[PDB]
Amino acid sequence: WTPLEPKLITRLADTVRTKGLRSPITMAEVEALMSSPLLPHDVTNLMRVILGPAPYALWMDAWGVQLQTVIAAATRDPRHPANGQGRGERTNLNRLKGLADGMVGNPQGQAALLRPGELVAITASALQAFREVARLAEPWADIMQGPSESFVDFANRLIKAVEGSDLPPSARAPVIIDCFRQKSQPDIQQLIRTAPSTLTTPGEIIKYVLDRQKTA
Amino acid sequence: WTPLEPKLITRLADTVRTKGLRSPITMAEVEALMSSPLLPHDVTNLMRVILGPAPYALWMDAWGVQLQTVIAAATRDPRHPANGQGRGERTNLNRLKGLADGMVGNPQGQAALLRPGELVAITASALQAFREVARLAEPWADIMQGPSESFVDFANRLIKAVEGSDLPPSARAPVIIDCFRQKSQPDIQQLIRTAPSTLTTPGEIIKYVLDRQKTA
Amino acid sequence: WTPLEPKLITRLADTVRTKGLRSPITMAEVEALMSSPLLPHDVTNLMRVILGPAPYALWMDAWGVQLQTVIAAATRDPRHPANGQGRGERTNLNRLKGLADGMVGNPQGQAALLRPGELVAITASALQAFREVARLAEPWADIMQGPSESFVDFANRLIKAVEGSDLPPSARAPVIIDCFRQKSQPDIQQLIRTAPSTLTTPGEIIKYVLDRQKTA
Amino acid sequence: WTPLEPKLITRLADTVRTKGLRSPITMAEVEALMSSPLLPHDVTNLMRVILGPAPYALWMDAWGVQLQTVIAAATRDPRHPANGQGRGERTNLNRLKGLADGMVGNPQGQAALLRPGELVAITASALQAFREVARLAEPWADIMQGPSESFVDFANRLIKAVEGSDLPPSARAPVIIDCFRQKSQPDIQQLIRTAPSTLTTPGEIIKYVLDRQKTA
Amino acid sequence: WTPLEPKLITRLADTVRTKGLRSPITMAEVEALMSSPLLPHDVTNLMRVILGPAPYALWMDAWGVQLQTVIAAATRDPRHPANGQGRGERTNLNRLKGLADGMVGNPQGQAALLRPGELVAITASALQAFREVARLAEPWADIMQGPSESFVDFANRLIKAVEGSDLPPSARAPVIIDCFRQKSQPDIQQLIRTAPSTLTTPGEIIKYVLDRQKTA
Amino acid sequence: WTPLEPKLITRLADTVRTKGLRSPITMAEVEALMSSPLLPHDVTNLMRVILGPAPYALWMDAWGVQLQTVIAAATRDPRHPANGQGRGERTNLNRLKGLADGMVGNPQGQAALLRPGELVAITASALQAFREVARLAEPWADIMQGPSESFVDFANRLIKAVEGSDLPPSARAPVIIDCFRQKSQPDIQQLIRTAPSTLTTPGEIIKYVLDRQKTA
Repeated sequence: WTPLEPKLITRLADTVRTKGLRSPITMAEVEALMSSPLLPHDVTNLMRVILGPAPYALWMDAWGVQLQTVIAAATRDPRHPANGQGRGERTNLNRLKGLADGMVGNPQGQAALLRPGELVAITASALQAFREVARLAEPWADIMQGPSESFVDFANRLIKAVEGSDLPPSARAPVIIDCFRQKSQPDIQQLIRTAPSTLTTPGEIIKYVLDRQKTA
Repeated sequence: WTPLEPKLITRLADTVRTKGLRSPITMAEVEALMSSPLLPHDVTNLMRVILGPAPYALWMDAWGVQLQTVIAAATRDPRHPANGQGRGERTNLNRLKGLADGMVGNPQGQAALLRPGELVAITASALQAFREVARLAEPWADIMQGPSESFVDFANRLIKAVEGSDLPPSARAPVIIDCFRQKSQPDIQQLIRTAPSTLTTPGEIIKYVLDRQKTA
Repeated sequence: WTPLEPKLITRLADTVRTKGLRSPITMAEVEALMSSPLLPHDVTNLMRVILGPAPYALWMDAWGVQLQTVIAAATRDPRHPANGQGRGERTNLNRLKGLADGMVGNPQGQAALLRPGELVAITASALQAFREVARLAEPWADIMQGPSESFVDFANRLIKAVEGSDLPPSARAPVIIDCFRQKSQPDIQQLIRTAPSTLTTPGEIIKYVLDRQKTA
Repeated sequence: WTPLEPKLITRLADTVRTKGLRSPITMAEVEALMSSPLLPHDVTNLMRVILGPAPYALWMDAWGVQLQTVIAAATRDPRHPANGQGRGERTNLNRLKGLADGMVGNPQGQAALLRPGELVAITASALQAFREVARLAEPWADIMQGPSESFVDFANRLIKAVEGSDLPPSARAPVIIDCFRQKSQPDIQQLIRTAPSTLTTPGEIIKYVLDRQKTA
Repeated sequence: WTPLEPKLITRLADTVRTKGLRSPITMAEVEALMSSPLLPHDVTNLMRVILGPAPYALWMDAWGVQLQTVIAAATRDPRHPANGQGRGERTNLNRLKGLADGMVGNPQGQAALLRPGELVAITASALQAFREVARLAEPWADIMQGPSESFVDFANRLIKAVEGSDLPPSARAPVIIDCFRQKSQPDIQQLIRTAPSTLTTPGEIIKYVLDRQKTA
Repeated sequence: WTPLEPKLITRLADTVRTKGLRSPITMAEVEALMSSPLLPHDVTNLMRVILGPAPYALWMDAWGVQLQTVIAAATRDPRHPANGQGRGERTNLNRLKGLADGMVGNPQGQAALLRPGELVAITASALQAFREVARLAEPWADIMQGPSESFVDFANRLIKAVEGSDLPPSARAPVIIDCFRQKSQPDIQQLIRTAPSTLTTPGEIIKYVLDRQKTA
């Protein structure tokens, strides 16, 4: 086990302190420090340092809930990269939260007994929990493209607000498309309307609009 | 033996000077500089440099107590990674504190005679002693939510004061909940009281209150 | 599998944030972080972090198209470094995009089953897709030297717009020369026209004009 | 072949951006990054990144001219550290500019076939070309000492304009002296005129004037 | 001979400038730069750079005195690691201070003729002289706890003044305890007096007082 | 040959720009970057970068004069560490200033042919020339110890002004002593007057005064 640099952690903590929890730069920095699969000890101490007390409580709750969903999916499929083939490799929440035997407080033993699939599942769970808490602490149908705003900024803002919302995963693309069509002030509205081809994906709409946009 | 960089030690000392002993960034930095197993000379000089005189005295006391607990566990189990199989490898406190023969003041001889299990035990003992002294050096039942204070600030302050107190670990969540219910001025009190669902976690209470709070 | 440093990724993300997608320094930095053959997981997370949402959608599209061209060339030649000799080693797009069995979400298994030729093909495809999206996200024949603008600023702007355009590499110097001659308001036009020597390079024209320019 | 750090290149590019091309700190930094013998690929990409488009064109021109002078000296002496003893080792400009066979676009093959004498000659040529372009990209006989200006500022400005001009090196000191005597408003003119000793160096004149100047 | 880095020397000089001569961090840094056996030239230039003029004079005096004590011990024992077996290897102070023939001003010749025992003796002498001058340049029995001062500040000040004084190392703890008992205004005096347990360490006294102190 | 870091040179240039040429911190920094023996190329470029045009002219003059004094001492003693035993190793000023054959503009050849004694003599000459120019560009008998000034600051200022003046080297110590006795306001005057021992050195006077000074 190798610990994360306290210099990077201090810089990330100050980033969270000045920019907040929800800024795209903060989420990018968290994704950066969430690159290598971390042990429960690492993520727990990281969130202890960068988050205040109340956001840390919220994050512990959300992390537990997401890990429980993961364990339900794991008991629903014996081919989980955290599981094994026999029943003796089934992964309990004590092993995920670092509470199992030989792991409590010891990061070396933790790194010894944990699986790489376990590590990546814990890491993805912690990232999703961070996203939930950030969305909770401090509206996609109210987003309009400003008269002076460019289209890539509007698309970034809209996709951010739609993906970081309460919609099901299978309802984000149609909503993003229909919001591109009805928002995005009438010049781009007519540009999308008069599309000789049928655009059936937000990426394709973005590419088309970026090609044929009125340079100004 | 290779000494730690005085640049890292100076940066850590300034971190302790500005952030304090108990900040999570400071504990992360200490864990960072506590990564490789250190010899008693290294940890002793490190604490001499980063800590003031009175915290250094407290830390010497706490380190001695923790090492004594370790030696009691060692005489309670002949399979300690610091011990050996025969009685001639039993580890005395003079060998742990660096006071044994051939070690006093000489880090090279120290590194020669010491075991890796000895080093990791000394290191873990020093880390626990640092935690104790940090918790000791610098009231939750007196915390009220001010008339103008927001709820996340009140929750942060309350969770901080409850977790940094003398309560057992298994009594913090019920106390935090019952303090959310009885403190947190009567508007939020009635908001929590009339909860159609049963809230059984501080994170869930915080989420509910943040959702249904009176925007003002 | 070893992950890329989040410090390098954070520095690259800030580079993309300040300099943009198309600057030569940004492309050099991407080439730097594109040195070792990356697994689909690595490149996917890298583009997720450094690119915004809409450029990331565009990049996913372009990467898919380039990988499809690669797979067409692969079915057009059984000697692809990603292919094998028999038909059982033919590489499907599920194996290139990391969607095949034993690879979805698991970078360790990914690194296990993938070929080095597969890795380098994926990497080159991702680099070409990044170039396409950068050229798409953000006109030389409309550039005139303003009445008050100096000549070095005009030359900088013109060379920038000509080299960052859709012209072939072998057509940039003649175009830059003929734009120096026809733009660059009639004082400098006559200064270049009455050149006793024949100027056959943009650098030589710039040097001549800087020597004989009307100091004002 | 090992590439130069993009961090050093970014720092050097920002140095060139803020200080300019001609500052002594910039030339020192270039000499620093010009320490190990670089391959044509390295120097070419370095100048592509640190220099703008028009200075890069000028630098390509100057580098070609200096390399041609080097090749003329090489055909004038068969004992060039780039040449060999037989005629089969004669070095063509395609091999110096990296255009020869097995080198175009490939830095590894470049490093394979190139000689150390070739590398140092290319490097010195590139440094001289950079100096020429820096002197070219950015009048002594019009410099007067202002009524309110101090003498050290006037001397600095005059020596700067005289040394950064088209005079031969052996004509700068007499010109600086005779400009000290005829410029430098009549109080200092009479102070230099009535010098009991003969001052035959700009430094001696500066020292004398600083000693006997009218404190005001 | 290899010189010490001017970067390390500049950092050490600024450390001495901000922290002073007597801080434990400064002595640690000096011990760091005093790791390899230095030639008289190195130590002399080092003290010339890091110390001011008057401390440098004091240090020259103290270094001479300590070297004279070393030479007296050397003439009192022919088995000095600087001496040899015959009388022709006896080490004169001109050879220690670098004043002997073939050494004055030349570090290369110095490194040639000097012995490793000579180097380590010179180095230890210089370190002891630095300690003396630091103790000399910039009262524990006069320290009282002010009426408004907290107890941790008083303990810090007292431990600082007692450890940075002329007492033997084995007499600091009893003095600190007996000064806690007789200073530290009568409320804390009575608090320590009525201790049901016997406190036999400054850290234990500090912990007890911090526990049972009158919150105000 | 290894060049000096442009980062250190930039920091030193900014130090000279803000603090000036004569500040003790600037002279300490110059001594730091003057630690290893530099080649004429290094010192020449260093002074070109850190000094303005007029101070650079003055410094070239002073460096030439000091090197000429060195060469006179060298022809006055055939045992110069730059000289050799035979007449064929006599060192000409073209070899010291880097103007000799095989050295003009080439630092590698310079480092090849130069002697270490040559390097240290050039370095000491350049340092003395820098001191002269710094004293010249922007009075010891006017120095008084202020009513509130400490004694070590007064001693530093006085020794600085006396050693950086036009006095012979054999007249500095008596002047420093007699200035300690007559300046240094009457409390310290009487403290030095009533010295039971005879103080015959500035260091001894400083030590005595620091011992018996009135703590306040």
